[PDB]
This record gives sequence, structure tokens and C-alpha cells, in this order.
Amino acid sequence: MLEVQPGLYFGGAAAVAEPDHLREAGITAVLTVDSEEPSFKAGPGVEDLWRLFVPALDKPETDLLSHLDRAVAFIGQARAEGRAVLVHSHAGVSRSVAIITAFLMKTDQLPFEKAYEKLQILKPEAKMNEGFEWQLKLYQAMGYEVDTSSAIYKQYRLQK
Repeated sequence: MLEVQPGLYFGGAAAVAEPDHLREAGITAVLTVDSEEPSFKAGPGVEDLWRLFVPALDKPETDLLSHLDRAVAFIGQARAEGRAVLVHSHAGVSRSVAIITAFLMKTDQLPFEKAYEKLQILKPEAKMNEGFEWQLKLYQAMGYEVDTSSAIYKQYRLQK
């Protein structure tokens, strides 16, 4: 695991491996970006845990742009309701980061590279593939928002 802001963390397998390790941090909401949606062990607090699953792989033609709005609102509402959010994936380097960045970006209208920086800082390991990169870049343009009934969107999706 690893923090990004007060009540913002991100990582991989060993992060959401054992949920008990979570109650340590004070996390009661978990956003997941992985090949398959996860299972958690019976444990205490696991049932009052928020969960949002973004279906994605680390491949460059994985549609993340269509989840950026929802993933950001989740982390947003999560915080507005109290809890520590954990954005994770098999290795919290691309998928995870990708969205972490996206949040940082929208929240304070930040230029892709500006927000992606603070992440490069915190984690040098940060290697977000090019697809998520231009998808995020594209987000800047759209106004850090995604108008599904927009020609840019409809085309983007058309291809992908």
C-alpha cells in the first residue's frame, strides 16, 4: 500500500491481500481495477466496505476513459462520507496509478503531466501505459469530464 493524500492510498496484491491489514489504515472503501473482480475474507468490517470495480487490464486498448468519471466520484463521495479509499490492482503501477492520476487531475483541474508528476515523485516505479496516458490526456481536453453523448466520445468508443 501507499498514501497519496489524506485518505487516499494505492497498491497491488499484497495491499488488499489480507483485509485485516486494512483496518490498520482506517480504510472502509475500496476501488478495484483488475482483470477479475475480487473476493475478501469473512472478517470484521468487510461488509460495511464500499466497493467499486473498474474492469481493466494493463493493455493499452483497455477502455478506462469510460470509468474515469465514475471512479473519481466514488473516491470523492467516499471521502465526503468519511472513509479512507484504496485504489488498487495486481501491481498498483499502471491501472491503479492511471486512475489515481485521473482523480488528482479533475479535483483541482490539473494538467495530466502536472498531476502525474506528484505520482512519479511518491513512486518512481510509476509506469502507466500509453493508452491510459492519452486517454487521460484526452480527459484534460473534454474538461476533466466525459460527455457520453459527445462526438469525441462516440468516436473514441467507436474505434475502441
